Amino acid sequence: MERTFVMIKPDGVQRGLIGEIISRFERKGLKIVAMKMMRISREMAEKHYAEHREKPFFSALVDYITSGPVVAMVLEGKNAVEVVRKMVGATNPKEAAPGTIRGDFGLDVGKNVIHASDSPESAEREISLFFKDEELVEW
Amino acid sequence: MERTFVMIKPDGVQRGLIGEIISRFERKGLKIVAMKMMRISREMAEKHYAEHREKPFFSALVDYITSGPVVAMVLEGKNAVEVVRKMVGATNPKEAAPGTIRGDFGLDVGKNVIHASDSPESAEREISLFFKDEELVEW
Amino acid sequence: MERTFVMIKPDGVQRGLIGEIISRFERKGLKIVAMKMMRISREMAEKHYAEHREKPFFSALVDYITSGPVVAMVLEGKNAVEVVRKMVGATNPKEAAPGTIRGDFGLDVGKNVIHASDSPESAEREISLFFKDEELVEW
Amino acid sequence: MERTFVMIKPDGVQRGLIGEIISRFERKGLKIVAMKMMRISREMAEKHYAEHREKPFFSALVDYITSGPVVAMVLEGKNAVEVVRKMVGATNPKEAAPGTIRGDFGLDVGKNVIHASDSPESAEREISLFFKDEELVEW
Amino acid sequence: MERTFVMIKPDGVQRGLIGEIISRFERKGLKIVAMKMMRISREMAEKHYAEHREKPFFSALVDYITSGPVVAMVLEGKNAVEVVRKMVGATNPKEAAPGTIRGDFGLDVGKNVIHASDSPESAEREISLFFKDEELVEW
Amino acid sequence: MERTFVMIKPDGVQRGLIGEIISRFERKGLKIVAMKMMRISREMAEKHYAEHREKPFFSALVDYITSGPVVAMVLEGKNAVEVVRKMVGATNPKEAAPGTIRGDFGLDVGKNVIHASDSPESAEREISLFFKDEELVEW
Repeated sequence: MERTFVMIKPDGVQRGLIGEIISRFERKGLKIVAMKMMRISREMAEKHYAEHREKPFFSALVDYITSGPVVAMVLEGKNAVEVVRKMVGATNPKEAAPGTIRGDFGLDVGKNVIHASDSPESAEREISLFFKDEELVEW
Repeated sequence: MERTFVMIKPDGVQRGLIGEIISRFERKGLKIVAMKMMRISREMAEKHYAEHREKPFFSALVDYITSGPVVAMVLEGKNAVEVVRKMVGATNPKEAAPGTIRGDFGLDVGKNVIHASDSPESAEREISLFFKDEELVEW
Repeated sequence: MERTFVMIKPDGVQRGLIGEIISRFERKGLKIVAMKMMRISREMAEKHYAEHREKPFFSALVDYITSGPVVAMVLEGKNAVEVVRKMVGATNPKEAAPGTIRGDFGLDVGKNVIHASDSPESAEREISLFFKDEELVEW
Repeated sequence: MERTFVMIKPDGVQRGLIGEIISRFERKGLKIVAMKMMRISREMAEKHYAEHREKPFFSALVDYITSGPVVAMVLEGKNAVEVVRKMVGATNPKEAAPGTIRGDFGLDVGKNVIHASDSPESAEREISLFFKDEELVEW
Repeated sequence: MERTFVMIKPDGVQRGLIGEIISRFERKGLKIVAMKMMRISREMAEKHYAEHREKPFFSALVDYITSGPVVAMVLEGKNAVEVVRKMVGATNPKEAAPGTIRGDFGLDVGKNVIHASDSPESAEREISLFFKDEELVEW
Repeated sequence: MERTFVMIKPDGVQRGLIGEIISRFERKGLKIVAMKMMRISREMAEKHYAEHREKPFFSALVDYITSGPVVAMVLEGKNAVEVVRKMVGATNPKEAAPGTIRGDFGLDVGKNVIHASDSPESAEREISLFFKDEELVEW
């Protein structure tokens, strides 16, 4: 079944939003089939955000993303990738609608609480980057 | 700070209670320093419960906890072991006070949603069982 | 399973507490097997409280419960009668523990939001009073 | 005053969402003037969904709608029909905005948690189908 | 940093929504730097709604706004004025999206729960009208 | 009715708990008759705690309460002083029952989120200290 990748970023964790975010996914009827708290290495950060590497905000981005623990997770359901990205809302929380996670919880565009894969191909890449294969459980 | 061990049991996971349980801890000021979803081997359940081997329905206790994915976690905070034990409440959810996780959520002693270490020495044993040291995160 | 009887009183209805009360039961794993909104006739209130006829302010007790629409329901689950009685709490909401429905919501003994059967024999009597057998649903 | 019909469908009930949905209506300032849990007969199901009878999903639709208890209710307020349909969100939960009931709680298009009348004329028909006249209370 | 003015109107207060509304702001990451419950004089009401004074609903508007206590507050954050007005939703709660405050809590256009400055210039004027300068705290 | 005094402490404010605390009071049927955010002078803290002057770490108690903005309020309702004291719970949040504000939220005795008057004579003293009579509102 369709799967997507989510990460609750260091601001989300630091501000005590792990449970609220997870509850929104659960209530939506999505299955968590992998999850863990981790500390992302600078290498893994640069690899993950490779696309932004020539941007003037790149090191600030990697300092933020590596500045404390995150929660990484894999979520399974009908239309998972698309549905979780509507749930999460526009990248810039100032433009994200109320009812979305970024709309209800974010203010800055950089520290925007959470990440969700933007496409099925990004989900495969993102899952493989953050999880060993055995960290995936089935239920 | 003190650390303690918590496990959200297969029933807690299956009933969609992971976020609600976690928000209770976050709202309490507790810090998640390690967390993952996993599937506990019969072998590992048997070790966790080794003191129950010669008691009634030992193999049922192990069935309950190996029957689906659990969320294992480590929580840090002032008085954690005792605070967490009070928040989870009595083993039997009918006797657990309202306001506890087992009072508010649990069905019966077997389907009681969650476990938490009962002593600091239990916590040390239970954390070593479930987590390599590298899966712990300082924040 | 055990069944018990609950009534959300006119104050509970008027103050917009029906969902919150019901979510507490659902989160507890309780099954609603019958439910309706109704307006209790003085005659029927008098029967429900017949054991209070010779006590002080009998007619005030009946006023409280006939003064608006109530939600009547039947809940099924392990230990229901006792679990439900503990979740509703002490008759007097000032003495009801925080975490109970009456502790968290009730104003005074008359305006105490909710009733629940106090014994399995009370439950049987109170269910027969309020519901024909056809309004019960097996799920 | 304006009235509309709502039904929480068997998935909504089975998943323990009755209280959350009712609370959203209460908080919105709408009055519940009738409500009950019922089991919908196959006859009543076919009558209600008559419009879809030549569609290849028709019997699946009626099997689902009759597969467990629902909650039927009548809701009263300024613009009730239109307001409750915005609250409920697009039929296909994948297209329903976050903050709506279907957006926060549904995934499938068939099992989409809840139903609300789509027009004032549909409300009259739907109310008359599901409720006897005496099941309507005023407050 | 950017600041905006909010008032929870007498309907919001009377209906017990102060905490829910404040929590939405807190969760959003906005700072409350002034707040208080007050009773707005008819003079202050007319001054504040001066723009509507030749409208046939003007005295009804001032009777409502002065009919019980309000909560006035000042909120600070990145894009505060714009962000709080998206949060609050369209003036007419019937057109306000679910997830907004007016969308989740209002029905009438006059009694629409809450007010937020519509522009930075309106915020300065509104702050100065309702707060003495010393009622502003910094943190 | 009885009135009592509550203060949300700097930690409660800083941790974003003002709404959650207030909703607990509103859901209980308590009426806020005065409220403001303020910064307490050392002088005024010293008066509030004057009975603690000759006890250990007096100056630490005053540090905790002058270290940021607090929300001061007055609450009115049947049994308010006692009901509010039970809802806040034991001074020490580790001993406070789950379901109380200090049980559910407090870190330790110093960082215990909130204060409430312990007697009607304390309430009268504490209300006069914190509020001129004009800041009280009849509703």
